[PDB]
Amino acid sequence: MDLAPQMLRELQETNAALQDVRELLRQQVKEITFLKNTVMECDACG
Amino acid sequence: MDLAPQMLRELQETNAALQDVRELLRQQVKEITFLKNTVMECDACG
Amino acid sequence: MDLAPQMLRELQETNAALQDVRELLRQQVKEITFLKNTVMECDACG
Amino acid sequence: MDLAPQMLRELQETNAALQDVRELLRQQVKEITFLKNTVMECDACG
Amino acid sequence: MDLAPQMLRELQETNAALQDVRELLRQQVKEITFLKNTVMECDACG
Ligand SMILES: CC1=C(/C=C/C(C)=C/C=C/C(C)=C/CO)C(C)(C)CCC1
Repeated sequence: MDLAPQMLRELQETNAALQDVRELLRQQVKEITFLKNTVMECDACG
Repeated sequence: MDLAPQMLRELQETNAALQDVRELLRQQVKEITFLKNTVMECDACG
Repeated sequence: MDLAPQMLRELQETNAALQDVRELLRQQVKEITFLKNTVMECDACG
Repeated sequence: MDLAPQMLRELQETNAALQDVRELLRQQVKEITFLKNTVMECDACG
Repeated sequence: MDLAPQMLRELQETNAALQDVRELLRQQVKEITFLKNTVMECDACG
């Protein structure tokens, strides 16, 4: 019945949030790759 | 007549959980960004 | 009527999954915050 | 009304994908904790 | 009924984003696995 319009707003907010997890992950991937790079060039390690 | 309310509830339950997942990531990012800086300043490497 | 009970089962499983993912992240953040503190006190970096 | 069969598909796919993300997080923490244990007994930091 | 279709757009969208999150993670894990193997191969630790 009248519950359908909100089901939409919930599926609307489940995408707004996921969109944010989508970019914060792609950021963390870059930061990690970078973290990896600094270690590859670590004289202390050899 | 239908299971619409039980459905509406699960949806909003997916959101509240996504709320926590979104926050844990934001925090985890400040941590990996901090970590990354320490090894760039680490005397032992370069 | 046919798939409605099935659209509820899946939703409930979406949260069960997201429930473990939610508690899985909590542990990852802490391990990562421990690794940071550890690296910080590292007597070779500073 | 018709649209339930197609909506069910998208949900089963949602749980198949999430099904993978769950295990990925279980392995990511697995090695994060090994990375921890590694820097702790690391004779450079002590 | 009236909005049934609009709910299908959102679901399909969460699927797409899930694939993105998914493939981002299999990469982040691929990287963290390297960082682990590398710190283990660090001569500074011994
Ligand atoms: C994609 C998505 C799901 C959420 C997945 C998340 C929130 C994955 C988070 C993974 C984390 C970020 C990994 C951190 O290393 C939900 C269940 C809402 C259903 C449909 C959309």
